[PDB]
Amino acid sequence: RVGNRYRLGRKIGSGSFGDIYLGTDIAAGEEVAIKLECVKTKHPQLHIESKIYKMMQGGVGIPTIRWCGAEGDYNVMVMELLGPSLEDLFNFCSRKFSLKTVLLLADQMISRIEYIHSKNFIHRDVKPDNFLMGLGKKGNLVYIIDFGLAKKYRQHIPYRENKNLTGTARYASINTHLGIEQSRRDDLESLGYVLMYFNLGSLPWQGLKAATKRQKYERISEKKMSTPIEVLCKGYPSEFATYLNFCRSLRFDDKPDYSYLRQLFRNLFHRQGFSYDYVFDWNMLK
Ligand SMILES: Nc1nc2ccc(Cl)cc2c2nc(-c3ccco3)nn12
Repeated sequence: RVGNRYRLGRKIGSGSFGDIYLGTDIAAGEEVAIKLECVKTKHPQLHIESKIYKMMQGGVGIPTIRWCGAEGDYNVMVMELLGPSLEDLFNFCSRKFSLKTVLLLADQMISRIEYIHSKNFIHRDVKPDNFLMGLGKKGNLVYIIDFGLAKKYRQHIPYRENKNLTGTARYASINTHLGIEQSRRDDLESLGYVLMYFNLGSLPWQGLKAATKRQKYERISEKKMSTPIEVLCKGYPSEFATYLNFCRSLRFDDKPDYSYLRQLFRNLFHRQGFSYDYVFDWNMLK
């Protein structure tokens, strides 16, 4: 049905482009994820994205690419199957994660972004939907997915005001709202909003009354730029505000101090007396 040995299953959703299906590797007896893209699409991207995954073969928490080709009306990318997204798991946990789960996630999510940056790419759409847990023996590993909006950042790319937002407004950095070209800092500031999102259940710039699309964006930018970090993070450990302030202070072409940021949450993890056993909130559902 696909690539001689793959059976296409049911659609499970969409990425930044193309649609994702469940499938079966018939020869290996393993479930897989299959991404489809119309061959006649005006802006073909799937083969571009597969090159990025291929170049990240072997990275921790990077999905493995099993096959990439064309079939009928589609370009096809077959991937090892991953588990639920962090948004799915957040909902399954009643939109509340324990501090321990947030810190376990933060440690891995910072490392995933650092790895992407070490390969000269910026992700540009850091959000809960793009982090998936592994399945089975890899169920303790947070994976990052979807490089459809990713961009090579290096010789660093020049300072620019590449207007218009490509990623999601909810987690976009303030500099993105100002129309500045995204760089490494912006992936990390976005992660900072995702972590407070997990702590709060929502962000203060969600659900703002707006009539049209452009107005909706204005309201989000204005609320985000008028909400002090200390107000956003009030009631939660100071490390989250320290993290966001550090990212907001980074210069366009600065290499972030990833280790410092991981050690921030690590020291908190230790002061709480938590055990680093990968027992996340959802693992405790009976
Ligand atoms: N289970 C699953 N494994 C994957 C493995 C590799 C890659 Cl690269 C993507 C996915 C993937 N994407 C989605 C999805 C659901 C709704 C929208 O996208 N699920 N999914």
